[PDB]
Amino acid sequence: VPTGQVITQCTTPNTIALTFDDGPSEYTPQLLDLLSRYSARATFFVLGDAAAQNPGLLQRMRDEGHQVGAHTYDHVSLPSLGYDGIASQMTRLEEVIRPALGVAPAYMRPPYLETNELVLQVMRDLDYRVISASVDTKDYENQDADAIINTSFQLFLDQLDAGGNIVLAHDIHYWTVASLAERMLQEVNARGLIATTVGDCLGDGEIAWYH
Ligand SMILES: [Cl-]
Ligand SMILES: [Co+2]
Ligand code: NA
Ligand code: NA
Repeated sequence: VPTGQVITQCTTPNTIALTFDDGPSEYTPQLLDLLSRYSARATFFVLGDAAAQNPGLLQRMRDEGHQVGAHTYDHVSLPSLGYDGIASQMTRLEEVIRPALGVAPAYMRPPYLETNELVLQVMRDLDYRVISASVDTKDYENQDADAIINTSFQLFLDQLDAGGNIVLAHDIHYWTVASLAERMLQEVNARGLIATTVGDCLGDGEIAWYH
């Protein structure tokens, strides 16, 4: 799996990577229970303060077969920073994850999906795989019981049908965990799909998901 190169598509047949940004949050526990119910493994791209404050959730993620990835400490668009600012965004997050897991993610997702050549260079240098998305649910814009189905689920089905398989949602949001995640899992199960972690969907052994 190359480092410092935008990845948007799984490479394993019949897999889909449900991925959740900006946590962990107060809704993460209900989301993990829901995932285990469907034997589904997901990927959580986590933030600095949320990770510092929630080392138990990180551990529940790993213990339960999920992948913890990096989402920067402060959620700042990385093309806005110079070499040292990008680097510090990643290393400050590593230093708050390592005490919880004993290791740090070697996969990350750029905030707002924004990259440029400089951020990919830093990610190559820090040994990160850079995960974007091919199914964007826009769940953060659709936080209402009708919107989250009308648009976010609809977007999910339309992009899934078009062959998209790295699904972006945010487990910080109530309606994502209360309504969208259940609808996406029912769809996974109905179709014949394997919901697994981003690393596994890319043919990477679990050992390579951390460094
Ligand atoms: Cl629908
Ligand atoms: Co984010
Ligand atoms: Na790709
Ligand atoms: Na635990």
